[PDB]
Amino acid sequence: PLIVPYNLPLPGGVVPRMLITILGTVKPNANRIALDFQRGNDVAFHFNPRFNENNRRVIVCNTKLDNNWGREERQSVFPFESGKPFKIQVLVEPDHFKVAVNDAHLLQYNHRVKKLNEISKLGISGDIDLTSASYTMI
Ligand SMILES: CC(=O)N[C@H]1[C@H](Oc2ccc([N+](=O)[O-])cc2)O[C@H](CO)[C@@H](O[C@@H]2O[C@H](CO)[C@H](O)[C@H](OS(=O)(=O)O)[C@H]2O)[C@@H]1O
Repeated sequence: PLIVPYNLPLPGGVVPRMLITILGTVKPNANRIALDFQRGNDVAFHFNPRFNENNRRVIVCNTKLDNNWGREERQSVFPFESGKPFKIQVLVEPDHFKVAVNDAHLLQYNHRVKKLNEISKLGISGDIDLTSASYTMI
């Protein structure tokens, strides 16, 4: 098991055909989960399941440049459940990150940060027990 918040270095940045797999279990009464793909202080891709935003569950995705959040992309399909194990797979494609949860496609996020090889860390945080976090080339 891994300590949260957890930093996964991505040596040499991300590249198309890179697949990141995260296994964990959502804590009971969870509030939030966050994946943060970072380019230095910037957040290239923030993937943020929210379990109670005005009594709705929503996934918020965004980019942070020079400390400023951009336009949010919101997904109301919500595959996470308090107390239950999950698998997140993030596949880097030429034009987007492609996210599947529990083997089902969830969303795509078009690349706003264009220097993919400078996106050199993934931060994993929030109300989870983290079982594994790894990458492979497919
Ligand atoms: C419905 C909605 O849009 N809510 C956003 C709200 O928007 C409005 C705020 C005020 C007014 N007003 O006053 O009328 C109108 C809109 O602004 C918040 C601050 O930007 C957003 O929260 C941030 O969202 C980020 C991702 O985008 C990160 O997740 C971040 O968390 S962090 O720890 O990583 O750094 C988190 O704070 C909210 O999602």
